[PDB]
Amino acid sequence: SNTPPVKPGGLPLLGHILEFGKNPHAFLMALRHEFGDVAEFRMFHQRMVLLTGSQASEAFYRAPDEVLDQGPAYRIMTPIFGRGVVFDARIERKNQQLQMLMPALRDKPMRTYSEIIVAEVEAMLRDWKDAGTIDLLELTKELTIYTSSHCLLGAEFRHELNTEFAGIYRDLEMGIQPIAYVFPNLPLPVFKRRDQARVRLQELVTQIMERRARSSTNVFQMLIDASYDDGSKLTPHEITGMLIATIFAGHHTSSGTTAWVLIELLRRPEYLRRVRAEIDALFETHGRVTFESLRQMPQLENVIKEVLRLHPPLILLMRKVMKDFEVQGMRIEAGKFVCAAPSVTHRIPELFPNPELFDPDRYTPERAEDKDLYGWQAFGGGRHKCSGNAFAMFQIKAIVCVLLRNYEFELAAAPESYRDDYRKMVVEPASPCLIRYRRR
Ligand code: HEM
Ligand SMILES: CCCCCCCCCCCCCCCC[N+](C)(C)C
Repeated sequence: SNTPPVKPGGLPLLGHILEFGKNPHAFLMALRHEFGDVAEFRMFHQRMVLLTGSQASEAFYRAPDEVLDQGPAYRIMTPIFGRGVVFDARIERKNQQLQMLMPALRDKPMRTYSEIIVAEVEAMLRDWKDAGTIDLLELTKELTIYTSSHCLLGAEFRHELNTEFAGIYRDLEMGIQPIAYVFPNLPLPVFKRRDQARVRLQELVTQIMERRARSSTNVFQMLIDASYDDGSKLTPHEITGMLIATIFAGHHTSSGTTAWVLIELLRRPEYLRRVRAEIDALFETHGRVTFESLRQMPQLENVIKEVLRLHPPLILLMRKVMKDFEVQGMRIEAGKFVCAAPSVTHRIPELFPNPELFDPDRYTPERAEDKDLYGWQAFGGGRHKCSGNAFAMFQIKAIVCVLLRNYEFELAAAPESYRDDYRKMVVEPASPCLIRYRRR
């Protein structure tokens, strides 16, 4: 039929990758502005169709796995995750493993997660000096990696094996290099150290499984106790892969959004006063942080929601088109890729009036702009929506509570200097991001 519009200029081998790399958010904004809800560009030799707006986002998220494949986008992560683990397995096994992941990340385990998250933040606060200058993102990355490793992997990783796991994690993360998009299977020393790190982490998982069989609430144990539709149990390879995938999934996303919550609150003393009022009221009615965060935090909840609207950490959601797909009268042929851009759809004026303004009261029950499910798309949507939704929200909300209760903060640079680095694989606050603290 009528194919989607194609961005007119490009390089032969690279397509639009240079313009994309300069500012990805700007590139996607510009494609929408010039071509519309369904617009095609090229990265290297591959053709991507950006789907923006509620309609096209519904098309994207609502499409079945037999139509839109999640596999190829994760090809770089396969040496870390493992051969037959999530996204490199066939659709059935992939989805069964992901469903195994789902329960451990919501509902009942959250209350046990809460105590340790609060305890970790308190512990870090105790050994700081009374006042100083820190990097906010550095702090949030350390806090979120510690708390999520403890909650999801187990106490063994935060305590006895902490040093070796820190090493293995930095080696694995250093193994996630973009060059692999261009030249896959290129031999690199960082890749050698990544592979060795994965071997060692699988050894550690095997050991801990054996010891736990001799003798806790965590994703590690939920995967030990989980089974397929067949009575077959998960191998140590599969368990180590799925665990490291969850750890990687939540680290930079949650850290960046916590950082942005703090930055925006310090930028806007109105909302900082509202949120601190909520914190001080909850600390009186419900002594201590506790699970009081989970529930009666509406103001901080909406602050986090608007933070995710204006700074969504995942800016491009890519899937290959397996069967001819049609959006808005336009045919997307198999072999093309489709993409969802939360940063672009969140800034559509029809969906969000005055899009560049930061007002968390967009999400009040009276206005309900997060109602579409295919407009506000920070956690994705559909079958493959975020399974770490509640855990991430709670981690952010709890970390902000303990920090804001125990310390008072001042922005160490210009309020307008704090910006997004869209050139990062998971978008985070900009490199300097410095703050000052003094204890209350
Ligand atoms: C505010 C922080 C977070 C954001 C913005 C976020 C966002 C997203 C998005 C947009 C997707 C869909 C990707 C796609 O469509 O293919 C996704 C998937 C996923 N997220 Fe998150 N996430 C966050 C935190 C977390 C955390 C903390 C965890 C684990 C503790 C987690 C676990 C997952 C998993 C397992 C999936 C896979 C869904 C599937 O493919 O079936 N996420 N996330
Ligand atoms: C269930 C699995 C969901 C997806 C998990 C993996 C998400 C992507 C992890 C990206 C890691 C970002 C940090 C690596 C950045 C690369 N550099 C180290 C070279 C900067």
